[PDB]
Amino acid sequence: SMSYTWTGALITPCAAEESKLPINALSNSLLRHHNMVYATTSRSAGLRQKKVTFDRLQVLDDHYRDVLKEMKAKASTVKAKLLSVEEACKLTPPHSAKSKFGYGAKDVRNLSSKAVNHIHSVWKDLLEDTVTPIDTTIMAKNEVFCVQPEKGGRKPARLIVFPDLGVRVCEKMALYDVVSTLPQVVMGSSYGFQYSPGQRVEFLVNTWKSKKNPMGFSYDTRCFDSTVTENDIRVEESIYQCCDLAPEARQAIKSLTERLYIGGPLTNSKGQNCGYRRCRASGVLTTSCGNTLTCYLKASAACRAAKLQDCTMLVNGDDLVVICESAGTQEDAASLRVFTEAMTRYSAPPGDPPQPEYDLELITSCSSNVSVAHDASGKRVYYLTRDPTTPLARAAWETARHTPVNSWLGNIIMYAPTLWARMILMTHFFSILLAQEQLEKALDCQIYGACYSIEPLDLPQIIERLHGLSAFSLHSYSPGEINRVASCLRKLGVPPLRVWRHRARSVRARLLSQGGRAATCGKYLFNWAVKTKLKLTPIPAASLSGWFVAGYSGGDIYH
Ligand SMILES: O=C(COc1ccc(Cl)cc1)Nc1ccccc1C(=O)O
Repeated sequence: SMSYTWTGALITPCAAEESKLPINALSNSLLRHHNMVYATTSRSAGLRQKKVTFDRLQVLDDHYRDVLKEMKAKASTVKAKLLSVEEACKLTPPHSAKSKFGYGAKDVRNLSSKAVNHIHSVWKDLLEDTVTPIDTTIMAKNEVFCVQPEKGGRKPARLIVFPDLGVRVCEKMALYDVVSTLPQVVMGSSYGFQYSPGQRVEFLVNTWKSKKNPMGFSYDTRCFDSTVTENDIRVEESIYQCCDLAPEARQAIKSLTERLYIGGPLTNSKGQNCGYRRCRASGVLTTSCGNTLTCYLKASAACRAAKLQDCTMLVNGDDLVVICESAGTQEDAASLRVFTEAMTRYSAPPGDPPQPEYDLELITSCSSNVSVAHDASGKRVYYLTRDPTTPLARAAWETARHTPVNSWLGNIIMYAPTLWARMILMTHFFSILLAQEQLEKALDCQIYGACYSIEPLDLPQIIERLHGLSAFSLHSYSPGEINRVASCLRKLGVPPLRVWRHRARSVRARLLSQGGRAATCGKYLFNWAVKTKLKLTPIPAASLSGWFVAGYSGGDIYH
């Protein structure tokens, strides 16, 4: 069936949209070519709708069914519990979209009389009605990027599709536990969200060394969400049902599936009807989990339809990477062809055709790759890096304009070992926070879809905990990585690494002169900037688990 049926009504903004870098005094200190940093808006939604709309075809295999059965067998190992309205209410982000029925996220968090009651009726309703499609709103996301390599190329807005607040709270009550528990049990170590960046690099590096003759590849499917068939959503519903669940939970989950997850009517911000969705919704609590289970089911099947080798996959929603035993150059290449044919047959066709790689550092999944550096003791150390462009792009925007979720902080957390995060992002923002006396101010950032409130002065403890003390000592970065950064610094008009050294010696000096927590930030985060480096002892006050358990992208999770 068609992933989308449109009425011709337009996907419309709810708030004025800014599309250009709101240039600043401070902003210009970070980036110069402010005319290569845009933000997506409603304007380009028509384009997105065209790319994301298409007919789907699926042809299941015995390979597919065998894997489904194993998954199910494994799923029937889990016992999930239903959340109390209190529990589900607390997990709601403070800024969450207000309900069309009078109350808001603030009321939900306070357990307001009217809030809980609407929630209680949406629940009762779900239990009584298992057929009326539930209404959802469709919006065009406002994310910023840097202009496509070639001067021109812009990204057309991504589309978010979500139900009413009251429903969202109901999703938490019935599936939150399933969604942060079942995925790992079913896919074991293949479940990507159970790892912190360091753990991911360790799993990829060892899996690569474990192979006698290693081959690896990342698979990029086109509009995964659109490729998700109604049947895919029901199959995934059956996997949740394999858990030991409460009678009401099975009922709430069965209904959410038939009324919301399988598909439903789309409504723009002006209450106008936009069309109908017969695929995954980017804005529900199961988007991430559904996508990971489904992507994993197809990829695994697709592996059997090829490899006579020892596959190890890492799956993060629609992101996939497999490392197996090479069977030779021309033979491996054949295998990926079959793999792609298999995946396409399951309604998961490729954007770019997958390419056999024989160098782990050349593989990129989750827009990241493994790279090598050295720690204080000279030892070789692997860490996860990224192409700094979007992070730098979004840092500039976040300097010039006030954002609800700020990526610079999350990038620092996810990429504390990189030379760009360490030298530019850290140096830039601690400088700003210093100037404006905002060091104690908790800020909101996101990890694996979930929103968190982090105090920038904890970065040290946080980083040692996730990356280890060595995140403060890496120094012999790859000629490759170094060029990548410098080259991007060129393109964006970001001052050279050499300037960041000086700036950071300054920032490190200010932090120190305030002792306590800022000095700790100065002592550990900028030890790289000083000439005569001083040794760093395991941070005492640094001894987070709920941080890398599961994925909640599009979900409505707060912590
Ligand atoms: O750029 C990426 C690409 O995604 C990953 C990076 C590292 C790991 Cl271990 C997994 C996904 N991630 C982020 C960057 C800043 C903040 C949050 C995130 C996130 O994935 O939650």
